[PDB]
Amino acid sequence: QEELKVTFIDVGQGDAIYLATPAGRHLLVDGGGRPYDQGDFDVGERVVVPFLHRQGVRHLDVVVSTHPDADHIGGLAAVVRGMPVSLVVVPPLRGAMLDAYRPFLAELQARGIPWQEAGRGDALALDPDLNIQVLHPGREISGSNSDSNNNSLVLKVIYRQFSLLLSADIEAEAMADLKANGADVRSTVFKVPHHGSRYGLEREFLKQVAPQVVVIPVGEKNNFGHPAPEILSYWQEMGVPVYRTDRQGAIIIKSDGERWQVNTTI
Repeated sequence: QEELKVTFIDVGQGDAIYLATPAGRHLLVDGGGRPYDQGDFDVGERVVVPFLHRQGVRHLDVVVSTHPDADHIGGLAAVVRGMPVSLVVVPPLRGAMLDAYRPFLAELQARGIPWQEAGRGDALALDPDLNIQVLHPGREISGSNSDSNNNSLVLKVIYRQFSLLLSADIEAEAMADLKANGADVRSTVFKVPHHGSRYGLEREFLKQVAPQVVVIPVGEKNNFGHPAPEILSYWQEMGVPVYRTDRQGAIIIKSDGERWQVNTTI
């Protein structure tokens, strides 16, 4: 019954979220995403794996690759090459999406690392005190299975009264679907999708999340103007503090399931 500790690693314009669970399990959600820095600097080798060593991690129980487009795998390649990984979770892979993932999945097979496709209604049993629910995407052969950002994996991490919604890169169309299907998205902490892009502004969905604080992993002087002013304005309208990795470095959230705290690096 150690506290849950979640670190949003400062990986620039990218997401990498390390969760140390109460029982002592190690979970990594993403590893920096698509290299907009042309990949010459591998954020996985240079930032993520060294971070995990500095936190004392020697193996990861679960690695989650949230995005169905394989050129978003990014630093996760370096993670599975740089330390033992017991399980990789990916979204439902279909069509050309599976195609592009095939080299990564072949490396997993060569390493003996099982992978699991996860979709709406699944859960990642890892720690008996943590409920890790997969809310999105569904598995239906539906319209635009190929709609990449909107079919990224959404996870809700629950420890008693504390919850964290890891929204990956979803946009307003996915948010409307989640709202329409009654997804239980109300959360203590909301990870804003796709670095605060304005295309994640779905007010009915965000009203239901009703977060106490939000976290934006986002890079300084990224090419997209992230986080969008419309997104920052929205959280101001709601009175919700915004934590950002570009301005504040790594963001650390700790909780015993009743009390929780957010701290920053810079």
